[PDB]
Amino acid sequence: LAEGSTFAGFTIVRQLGSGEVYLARHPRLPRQDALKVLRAEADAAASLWHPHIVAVHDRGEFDGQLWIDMDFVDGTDTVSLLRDRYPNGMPGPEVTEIITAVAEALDYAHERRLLHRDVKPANILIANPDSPDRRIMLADFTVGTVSYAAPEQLMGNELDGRADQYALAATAFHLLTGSPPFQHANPAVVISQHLSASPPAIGDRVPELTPLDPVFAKALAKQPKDRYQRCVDFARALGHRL
Amino acid sequence: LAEGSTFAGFTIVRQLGSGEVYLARHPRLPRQDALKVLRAARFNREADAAASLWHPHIVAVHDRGEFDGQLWIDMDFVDGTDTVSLLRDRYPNGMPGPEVTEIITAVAEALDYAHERRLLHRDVKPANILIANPDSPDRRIMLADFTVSYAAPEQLMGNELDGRADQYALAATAFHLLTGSPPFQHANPAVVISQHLSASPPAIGDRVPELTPLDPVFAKALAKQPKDRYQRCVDFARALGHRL
Ligand SMILES: O=C(c1ccc(Nc2nccc(-c3cc4ccccc4s3)n2)cc1)N1CCC(N2CCCC2)CC1
Ligand SMILES: O=C(c1ccc(Nc2nccc(-c3cc4ccccc4s3)n2)cc1)N1CCC(N2CCCC2)CC1
Repeated sequence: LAEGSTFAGFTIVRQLGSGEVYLARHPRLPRQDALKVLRAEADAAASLWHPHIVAVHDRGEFDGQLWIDMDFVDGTDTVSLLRDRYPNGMPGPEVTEIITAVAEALDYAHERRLLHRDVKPANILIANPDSPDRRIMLADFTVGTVSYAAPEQLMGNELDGRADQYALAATAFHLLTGSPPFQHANPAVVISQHLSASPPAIGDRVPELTPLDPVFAKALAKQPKDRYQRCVDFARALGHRL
Repeated sequence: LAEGSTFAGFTIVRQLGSGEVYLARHPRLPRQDALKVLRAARFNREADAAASLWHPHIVAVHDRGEFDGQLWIDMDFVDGTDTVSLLRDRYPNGMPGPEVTEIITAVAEALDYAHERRLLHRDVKPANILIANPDSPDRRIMLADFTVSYAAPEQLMGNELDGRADQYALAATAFHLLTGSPPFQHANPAVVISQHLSASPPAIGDRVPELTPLDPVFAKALAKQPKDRYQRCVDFARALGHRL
């Protein structure tokens, strides 16, 4: 609900997402930033300094609305790259590149006792995808995207890094095929499959990818104890077969 | 200046370097930033190039402003060491070859990236080369701040600059990192300046015999005429690597 508008000195350029997120020209510096705005306290994002995690510049309050100024990743999210190219799935080597980059960001955040809690294709941005300056970034540190949420997180149990691993594996499944491991119009059904349904064989969707079956079986395990120890271990197990 | 003082909401913690640069607690976010402050040209200080640059080896600028007539730049604080402190306290006679190729390659990339976008650093030196978590897997080489020891002759003369000026500085920096001292060392800055302008670039082999093979590399990168240097900073970084 703002275009060509001025907000805390920022000039609104485009809507980027929804907590509504605008592409905005900075009041003092000649560059474009991502401005997240509230209508009616994630300091952790400022705590993180990683080449694959979107940086926060500043936070504030303008006319009762809380705002976060952060880096703008000038490219696409993996959702759009999936729908406009690769509707049936991304090439294996490009997925290992993206998942490794995000695995590192998450492992870094985990070592500092911070969980992302919402890893999904829409939070994986790639600046200049077809350029040498190509850069993979992780952003955004009731029925939301239950498509990638780990069962223990849905149940509201005590979390660790292996919750984000599940989400990353669910994300990777989506990127390689053209759909998440559990697809249904009814969120309640998706939630129930996360909790109770055996994780599906990726080979049953894309025959060429059968070798990865035990990899997704492991990373999408119901019990966190049965997954990989770190996200890069999962990313490496992908690489080994792609 | 005063440690524990408030400047534009930032709490000053210590001076990091010198444009004096302080480690400062951010007014609103719970983290430490590098705050660069000016005393008394304003247009020049508004080289808004640094905000234009977004590279994994270039220190990020968050914001710029004016507090009681003093211009300030809020930028990332690289929690680790500069290469100066690494030389003084760990490797007084020079750093290991492989570690220097790592650092110079990382900085060469940052500079080559900035050059392709028509932007020059203009002050490459050991104190602007930071390494966060040096001894950790999270190790990260950063070039910050986008003394005549490293300045190229054309830059000292105030002539038209190109990327090859920063190359000279990077090569002079690499010489220092490898040997313990810059290519031209003298208490009198005027003498250092004169050697930059007129003196044949020294043989790195004449300081550290093991490094004789790099002689033509530094001869080339420290050339008087920019046209006689490498085309890109990574070409210089690669020529180092080949012989280390
Ligand atoms: O591919 C992208 C895209 C490009 C760059 C960024 N960058 C960028 N940088 C930094 C941070 C963020 C974000 C952070 C954040 C947090 C919560 C929700 C969304 C977001 S987006 N994004 C984000 C997307 N788009 C096409 C589809 C999209 N949609 C929604 C409107 C019409 C269709 C609009 C934009
Ligand atoms: O090893 C360091 C060091 C650590 C972190 C940073 N970080 C950091 N981050 C972000 C930006 C910057 C800089 C910006 C900038 C701009 C101009 C000149 C130098 C710099 S350094 N630095 C810079 C140094 N120090 C050792 C002692 C040194 N003493 C002795 C001699 C003088 C004072 C200063 C501190």
